[PDB]
Amino acid sequence: PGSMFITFEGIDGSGKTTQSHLLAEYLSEIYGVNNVVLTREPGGTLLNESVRNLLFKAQGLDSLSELLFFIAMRREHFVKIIKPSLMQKKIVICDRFIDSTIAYQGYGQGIDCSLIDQLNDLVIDVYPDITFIIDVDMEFYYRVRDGFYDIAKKNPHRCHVITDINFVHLEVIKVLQM
Amino acid sequence: PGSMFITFEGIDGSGKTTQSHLLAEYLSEIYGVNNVVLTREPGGTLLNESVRNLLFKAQGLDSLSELLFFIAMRREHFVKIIKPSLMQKKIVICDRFIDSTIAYQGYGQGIDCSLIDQLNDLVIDVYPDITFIIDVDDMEFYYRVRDGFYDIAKKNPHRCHVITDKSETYDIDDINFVHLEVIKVLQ
Amino acid sequence: PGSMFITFEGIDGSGKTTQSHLLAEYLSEIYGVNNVVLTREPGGTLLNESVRNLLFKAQGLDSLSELLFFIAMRREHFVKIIKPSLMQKKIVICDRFIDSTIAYQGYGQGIDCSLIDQLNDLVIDVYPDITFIIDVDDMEFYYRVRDGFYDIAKKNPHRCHVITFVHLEVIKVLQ
Amino acid sequence: PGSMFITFEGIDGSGKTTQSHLLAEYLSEIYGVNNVVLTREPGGTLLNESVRNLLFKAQGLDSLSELLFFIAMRREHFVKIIKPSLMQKKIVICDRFIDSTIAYQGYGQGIDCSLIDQLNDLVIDVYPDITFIIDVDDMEFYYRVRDGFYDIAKKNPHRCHVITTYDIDDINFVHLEVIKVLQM
Repeated sequence: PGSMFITFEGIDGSGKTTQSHLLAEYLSEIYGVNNVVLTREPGGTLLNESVRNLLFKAQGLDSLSELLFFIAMRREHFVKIIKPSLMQKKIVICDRFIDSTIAYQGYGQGIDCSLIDQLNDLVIDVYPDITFIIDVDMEFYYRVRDGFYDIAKKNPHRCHVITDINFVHLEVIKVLQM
Repeated sequence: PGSMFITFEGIDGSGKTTQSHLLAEYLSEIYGVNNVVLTREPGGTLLNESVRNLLFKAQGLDSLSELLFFIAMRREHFVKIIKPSLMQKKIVICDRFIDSTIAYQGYGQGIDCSLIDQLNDLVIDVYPDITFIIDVDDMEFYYRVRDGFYDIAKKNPHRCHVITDKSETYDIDDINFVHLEVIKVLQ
Repeated sequence: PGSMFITFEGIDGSGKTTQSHLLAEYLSEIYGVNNVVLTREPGGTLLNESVRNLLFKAQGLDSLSELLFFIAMRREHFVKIIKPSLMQKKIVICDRFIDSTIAYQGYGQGIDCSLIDQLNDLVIDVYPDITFIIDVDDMEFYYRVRDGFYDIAKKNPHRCHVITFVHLEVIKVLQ
Repeated sequence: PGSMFITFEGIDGSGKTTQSHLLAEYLSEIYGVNNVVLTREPGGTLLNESVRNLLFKAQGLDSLSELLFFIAMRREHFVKIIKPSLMQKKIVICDRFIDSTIAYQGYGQGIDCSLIDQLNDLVIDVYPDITFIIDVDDMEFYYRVRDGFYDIAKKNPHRCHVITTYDIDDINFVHLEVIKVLQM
């Protein structure tokens, strides 16, 4: 149908995942299940999902290690799923992407955002057409949220912040179709 | 006893692993088993070993992805195992490290060596004191890798020592010969 | 969605593992894969899995030592996996937990059950909301453990429910 | 020859390991190698040394998990090595034991020393006859551990001996002091 690359972002528990599924079902009804690819990071391939399970069972990663695993995984997910889907003119919807890395590894853990930008640019050559930031150690979580707000202000050509399951879905479609 | 970070490098089938084990035994006898830490990459921690087994079954992994997995594992390994052992003034021997990555990911796979240097410096803050590159006396890929090890040796003469695997004057089995050369560099 | 801590228990071969997966699938379809943590003991973390493998090849390990290894693993598992998942309002499904230790190490091996209780209360601060014991048909040893699971249920009726298709009962009881 | 349970204690780098080997050699010369059992914690059996290697490669244990691993390993070590040796009237020398756990897990990490005492008494039913604490020269953690060893020495004045000019090595000085204390 023509490539489109949509991402959902925000804090865990914000309803990102639910919204990404609701969009997938909506777009699938219009363009056909085969033309819509619903995926997620960290994950999206068998390898990545398997690495994700290991990381979950390890905990206690150095923060830069964690960043680097997420960048490796993104590279693999981009090359195998995202970019070939786009080359084939499908719609890709990804639950968590480059903005989560900035928010969590950058603002949260304190890793330099210019490094994270460089790493993201090293591994992908297509950025999302549109990103929906769903807005719903407390000091950590305040930083992460500030990161998402800053991302939205830095990238208003791409990011749209939707505030506070059906209402949110309706605004997602509204914004998507302008 | 005194911190000392020693790495073994070279193409696969070169005897790096054997030489690393032999030196570990040699130095353990002198300094005590507690003061010699033998490790390897990719690996070194339970997570890294598990990730290594996954990667070993991965079909057609993008070379840039593979580099980044190795750099992530290196970070883990450095922070958990290598740096704290050297802080405790121990000898660390690592079978494969930063030079394998330049030779394989850079020369082999064509990834920018300057990027790989940057990624390595990003993840470690202590370089090996001594690196033994064990030299064996698609094939184009193999030969690029070999070239990579030689250029690293030429670019790092302080740190690296190329040890050839053939006794030129005495009749000595190759494994013992190389080991004796390794011990010789340490004097 | 809301924290819920569910354990499956029973003798080896009871089908508790199969049931734990099936409940995970059923709940994952309702609340999302990300809000359902499927885990197990002994295990749950890479360290615990490696230690478990060692314990499996250990010949004639002192039973109190073995108890303490399983208690150290449970603590690690609880701190790293179970508690943080529950704090994030997720559902945790654990295949084997505190009751397995009571049945195998207390009733089976003869270690004082009140010691086992004390060690369990030392390492965890959240008990399961519901425990499903799946029931099936040296045997003296095996019968004491089986009986152990009945007796635990009897002492903890507010928490344990014994099941004698099995999956449909689990879902009906959970509702 | 006679049951004797000796331990060596102190912070890492203090020379505990070296002093335990030297004492093992000295006593093996007098009583015979078969009558002196040199061992260590955490470790001392194949299972324990394998667990130790896994702990090294996992890092970032909860402090209570770590304690409990060390206690499980102590139980196994006591049952298989220490108690049978003492029952045979041999001399047992252990590099690190109950006092390390108090200093590190208790004073260092903050776990209640009473809990540690109860866990120790759960797994062993004899204390060392003599314990040599070798006193050597995040830093907060370090200072707490060192303080713990001093407190242990004060609370156990019978069992514990803190060892701190002659024309010899520090290693040999400490070794001779250990021998001298032993002849009392």
